[PDB]
Amino acid sequence: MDEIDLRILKILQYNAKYSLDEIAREIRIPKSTLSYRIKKLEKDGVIKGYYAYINPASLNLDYIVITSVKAKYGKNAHVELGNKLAQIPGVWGVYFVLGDNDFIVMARYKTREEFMEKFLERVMSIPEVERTSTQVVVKIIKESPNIVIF
Amino acid sequence: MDEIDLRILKILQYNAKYSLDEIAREIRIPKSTLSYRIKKLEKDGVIKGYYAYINPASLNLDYIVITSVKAKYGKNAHVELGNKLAQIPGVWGVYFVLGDNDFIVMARYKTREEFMEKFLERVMSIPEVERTSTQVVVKIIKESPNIVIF
Amino acid sequence: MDEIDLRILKILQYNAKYSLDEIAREIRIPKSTLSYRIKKLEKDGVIKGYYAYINPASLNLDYIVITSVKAKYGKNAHVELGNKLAQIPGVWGVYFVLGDNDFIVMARYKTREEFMEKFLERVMSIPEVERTSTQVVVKIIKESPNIVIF
Amino acid sequence: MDEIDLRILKILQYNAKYSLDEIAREIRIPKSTLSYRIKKLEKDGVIKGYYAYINPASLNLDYIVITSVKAKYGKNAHVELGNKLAQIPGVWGVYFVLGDNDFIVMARYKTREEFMEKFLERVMSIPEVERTSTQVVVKIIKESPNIVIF
Amino acid sequence: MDEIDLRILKILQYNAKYSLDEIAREIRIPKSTLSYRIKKLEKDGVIKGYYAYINPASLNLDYIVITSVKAKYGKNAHVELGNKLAQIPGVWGVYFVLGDNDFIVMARYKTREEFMEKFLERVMSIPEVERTSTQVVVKIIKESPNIVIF
Amino acid sequence: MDEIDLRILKILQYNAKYSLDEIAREIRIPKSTLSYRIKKLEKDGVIKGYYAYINPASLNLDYIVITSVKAKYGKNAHVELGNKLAQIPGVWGVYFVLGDNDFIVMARYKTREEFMEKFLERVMSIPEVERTSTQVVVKIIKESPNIVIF
Amino acid sequence: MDEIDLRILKILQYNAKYSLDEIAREIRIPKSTLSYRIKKLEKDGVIKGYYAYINPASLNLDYIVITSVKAKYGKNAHVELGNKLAQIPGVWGVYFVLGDNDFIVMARYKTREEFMEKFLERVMSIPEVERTSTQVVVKIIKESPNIVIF
Amino acid sequence: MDEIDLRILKILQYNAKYSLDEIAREIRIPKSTLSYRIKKLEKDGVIKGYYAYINPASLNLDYIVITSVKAKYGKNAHVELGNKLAQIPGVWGVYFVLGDNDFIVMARYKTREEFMEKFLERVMSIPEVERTSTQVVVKIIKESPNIVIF
Ligand SMILES: [Mg+2]
Ligand SMILES: [Mg+2]
Ligand SMILES: [Mg+2]
Ligand SMILES: [Mg+2]
Repeated sequence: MDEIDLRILKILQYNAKYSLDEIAREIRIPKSTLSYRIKKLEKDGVIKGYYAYINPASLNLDYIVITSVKAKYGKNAHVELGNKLAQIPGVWGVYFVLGDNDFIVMARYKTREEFMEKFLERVMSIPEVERTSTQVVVKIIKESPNIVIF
Repeated sequence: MDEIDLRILKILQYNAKYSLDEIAREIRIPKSTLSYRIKKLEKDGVIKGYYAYINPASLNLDYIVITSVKAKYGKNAHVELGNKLAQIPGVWGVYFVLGDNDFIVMARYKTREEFMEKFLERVMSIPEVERTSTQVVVKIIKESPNIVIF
Repeated sequence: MDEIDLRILKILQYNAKYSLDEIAREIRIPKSTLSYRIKKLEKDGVIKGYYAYINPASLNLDYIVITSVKAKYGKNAHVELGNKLAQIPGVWGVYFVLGDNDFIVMARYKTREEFMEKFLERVMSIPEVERTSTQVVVKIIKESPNIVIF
Repeated sequence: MDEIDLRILKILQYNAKYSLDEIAREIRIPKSTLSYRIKKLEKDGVIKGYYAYINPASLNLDYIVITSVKAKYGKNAHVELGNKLAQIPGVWGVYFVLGDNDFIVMARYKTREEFMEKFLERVMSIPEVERTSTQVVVKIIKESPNIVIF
Repeated sequence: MDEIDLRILKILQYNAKYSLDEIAREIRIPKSTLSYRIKKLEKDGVIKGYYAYINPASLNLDYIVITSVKAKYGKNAHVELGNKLAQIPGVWGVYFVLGDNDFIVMARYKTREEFMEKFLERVMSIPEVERTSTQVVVKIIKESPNIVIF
Repeated sequence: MDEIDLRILKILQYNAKYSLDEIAREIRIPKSTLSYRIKKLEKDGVIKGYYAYINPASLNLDYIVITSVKAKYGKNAHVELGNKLAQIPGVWGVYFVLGDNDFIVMARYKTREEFMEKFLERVMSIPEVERTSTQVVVKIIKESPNIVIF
Repeated sequence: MDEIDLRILKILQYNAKYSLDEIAREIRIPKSTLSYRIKKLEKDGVIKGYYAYINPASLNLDYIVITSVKAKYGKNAHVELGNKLAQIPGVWGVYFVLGDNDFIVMARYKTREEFMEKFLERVMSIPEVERTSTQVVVKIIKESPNIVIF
Repeated sequence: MDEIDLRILKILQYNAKYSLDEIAREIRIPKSTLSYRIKKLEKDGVIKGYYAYINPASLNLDYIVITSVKAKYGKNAHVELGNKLAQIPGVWGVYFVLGDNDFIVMARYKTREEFMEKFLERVMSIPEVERTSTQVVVKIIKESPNIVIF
């Protein structure tokens, strides 16, 4: 990658539905070259894909939660618990962090009941789980994971 | 929205670079109709945009952090602090949650130094801030916020 | 339900021993109609009953406690523990909450000994229980659960 | 009070709409005597009133919260904060407890927004307030404060 | 007991080696009467004994500790653990408290090693023990348990 | 001090109302010598006094509390707060400890009200105080501070 | 040891590569005497050795961590866990402390991965371990354990 | 640096008082070359110095402490507090960490009093300090910061 690729990516991360023309003109380079670089970035895995950004409100996902999960210590209980958490419906993010030395899970649901049935009830039955602490998101001030180039 | 829109969205949330043909054939409907519904979903704000999914590794974003921030109580200190947190470079997510009754901030940086200079040092100077607790993400088991329809 | 029912309920939640006359006159509607609406609200479950409000002081209930209870994780240990907590004498409220992700139990007793014997000693023997934290209420600034319409 | 009064109260705490006849017959005493004792209990403040028990679901009170509030130390800041908490719409219970040495507040709302606007936003502006921690009740296993005689 | 007994006790709690004469004269009552009341207080268990107040410094008890102990929940594990804690050499106080819902243990030793060997090492082996948290007293501002009448 | 003094002290710490005869005979030494050693221990401050051991139950001291107090940092705020805590009626023990790095206060009262009025309300007004956490002692398994020689 | 030895040690703790001449002249004593005292301090174990002070940056040790570890209670689980922690590569310090009543572990690694593989993953498998909390050192303001004489 | 330098450093980190001969023979290289490489490592700052390893016991440093310090947020209060902590006598280590987002301070003293006077009392007066939590090290299982190459 070079400065050029950065400028292309900075644009694609915001709006991928621009035209080579539009982008070529903005970056000041040959359209065929731009098209080449983009194809390259994809082949190399810099660009992994293109997604439709959907507003969760539209889907009535009003019950947003962030849950911390403490794994019971023991052989591979941490690796196992991670993947189990990742496959739960509504869960879009799973991270193992240092400090609390546990898992942080980001999930979304339409309602409390949906949350209870699909997430909570299920997590409280998993073996490797010691404790969980759920924080109800009452306000999303910002959520733009797509912006990786500031 | 109807069941049809859901099927379209379920696909677009995964891969937006499919062709009307490909999607029309998969959903079993007229291409002109599909094209219409998609245009409608956009006009109505269900679909807010299309982004390029970039792998952060490729950008050397290796210092991933999740920080909780306690706001000092007082007139609008909470609303103010939120927006200040959202404008910090590298910060892609800001949430106000219940339980801890504070803010959860998701950010990414290339290094610790970058993290310190851009995020930490800056946050520790903000007035409305009482305390912060940073959790270093040592492993991302999953991060697919784009998947809103399970 | 309509605005009218709300006005009736707002009154009944405060004092149920008023007379149809008194209420009819206050709401400005036919007594037979009022009587009808009240009967309807009961049949529909809006109004579940009428209780005598007894001052706990009069019964010497001076040991008021609020206890948080952490359930040991495992198949249905949460559902089971809930109901066991609800059947303990003196316990009038049981809630499962998010944040602490546990149970909050409201109870009343005449003395510490009564509290120990009936509540504490009993709770500390239950299997599904991991930890409990009891907060001694030293002052009730307000307790009017009956007021549901503000 | 005597054993007799207890039996009367035990009944009235459950259902106050019984008839003297029904109660007299159950307690095995003269109706005029029963009527006397009840009048006495009221005059003495044992029985403070009669309420209609309304199901909160019927009023769409789905956002149930239990909030702990730490008061900033200083002359009468505790007494003041208590009463301010008690006058907030939706708040039906306020207790000062030992252990956490703070306030526990019980409130009900139709939605998160209502909760934010009426409760949270308001509490975060009060001077005497140091910190608050809100626990979202996701399940009421029991709530019968009216039962004071077990 | 009466006001008179209180005055006698208030004195004895401070200095028990006064003479009936000295006390009689101070309380303004017959020496034989005083002697009677004191004998009575003893027979009734108000006064359980007379002790020599020894300065711990003199015995080189420089390692003062206050330890909180969480008992593992289960049948009588709490009652058992209490008595086991009370019989440990150097331990002079054991209390079960509400809030932390555990045991608070007061002990004294000449050195850290003595503390480790006699107290810590021993407590960490007891079955019913879940966790312990030891606070090293670096300063005794006051310790006059003998003063029960202020 | 020598082994002999230890044996004398071990006895006096339990029961100070023994007679030189009784003690002399038990320790196997001349009564005049014993009397000398005891006088010496007093003059040297090993033995600071003799107290009457009074059972707090007899005085209706049923509200036993152990309170942790965090001092606000600043010039001598710690030294000042200590002495203020020590002069509060009912407070018999004050310790500054490491770990929590605060004060532990032992107090006794007849009732909750007495506790509130005399202790709590007063402590919550002191300037140097940041936070307090009160633990209600529901059971004294042991309290024998007088035993310094095990 | 005497004042003289202290002056010698104060110097050697800073720079051990000085010459007897240089030190003799600074301390104002015969070189043969100095040489004698140093040999003595070594034979007596005051001076245990001489080390090369290596800058960790030079070795790319950028992932510095401080981890607290709670041992599960049980026969010798504490002694065992200590030694297991001490033998982990990268771990240079292990302490058992009072307050948290656990272990504090100081370690260094080149990267997060190295940290995970060598330290974290390994610690999370040890039996006697209950919980761990890792604090990522983002800045070493000072690290001079070699200075024992201030 | 190369593999050779590593072998030299691995040795010097353990014992710096070996002779070029001894080291040359062990590493299998010319003494003049070894001498060159060592001089180079010093000039480049890999090797910053040579210290005498002194046993703290010998100096009666029996009061070992590890203190966490929370800085009050505000312009440069963190940078300032760090350096103030580093200049306190007995303090050999100061680290700013993530998780607790504070400072960890390692210090040594002969006694509790020395600890109080030199460290604690002094730290509790510093402005930028919010809270401190001291952990008394009762056992050093290992302390070999000099070993940077495992
Ligand atoms: Mg996207
Ligand atoms: Mg009622
Ligand atoms: Mg005594
Ligand atoms: Mg060294």
